[PDB]
Amino acid sequence: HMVVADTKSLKLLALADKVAKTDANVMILGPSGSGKEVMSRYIHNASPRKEGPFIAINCAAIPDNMLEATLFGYEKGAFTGAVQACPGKFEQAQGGTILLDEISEMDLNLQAKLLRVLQEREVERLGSRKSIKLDVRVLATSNRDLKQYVQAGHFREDLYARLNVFPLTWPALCERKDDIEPLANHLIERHCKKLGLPVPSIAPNAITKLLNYPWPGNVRELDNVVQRALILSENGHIQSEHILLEG
Ligand SMILES: Nc1ncnc2c1ncn2[C@@H]1O[C@H](COP(=O)(O)OP(=O)(O)O)[C@@H](O)[C@H]1O
Repeated sequence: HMVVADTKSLKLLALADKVAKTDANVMILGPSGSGKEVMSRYIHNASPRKEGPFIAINCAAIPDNMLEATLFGYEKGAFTGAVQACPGKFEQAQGGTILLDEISEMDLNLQAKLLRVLQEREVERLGSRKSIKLDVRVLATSNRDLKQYVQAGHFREDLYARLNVFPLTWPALCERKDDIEPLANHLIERHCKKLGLPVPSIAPNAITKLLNYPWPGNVRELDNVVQRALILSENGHIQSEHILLEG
């Protein structure tokens, strides 16, 4: 469930609904921590493939260089370490939506493999010559200007141009300050609901303290400050004294 309130955020959801209805590749830009994922799910849930699978994979957090292996899947013996066969994330997302989180972290070669998938609408596991028909809607995210990243020669221009049909730039928290208060209360609410506690209120002085912080870590920091405040207030009424930022 996504909560927006700023007129700037409302304009983005207005666009999001328009692409959700289609099968177009959506590219969600913006800084780290602005929740450019909870929007992809929104796009999924607003898409005709809502009832379908929703497969997410973070290309910047897959250890032991298993990004390629987990995306396409592999047969037994495709590489040293492949003791078993394994379906790829594209196969798991059949009839639904796949999210390529932080897509700017794919090596140039993996981007070439991804391109063929997008073009031919088919995938083949590592060590398999047999192609698998794919009916999958593609979403992707990046916290870096892909255009200049293409210009830097670290990203394929053709891949960028296939993913930049309908870009959406989810802005920093300080450029959408009207999102801050509803967002804070939502985070308070999800933690009290996670521990069966009644949700407490937040003081006026606390809100102002929250509004006048630039939030360099954006919503992922807001979540921290709130968790911190809930610890300090012992799940009670949050005052301007339980809110510790970085100043
Ligand atoms: N508009 C929003 N509504 C509700 N939750 C949000 C919103 N924006 C960010 N969040 C929260 O911020 C957290 C981080 O979002 P995430 O999509 O992981 O950011 P990023 O992908 O940019 O690192 C999530 O827990 C998410 O619930």
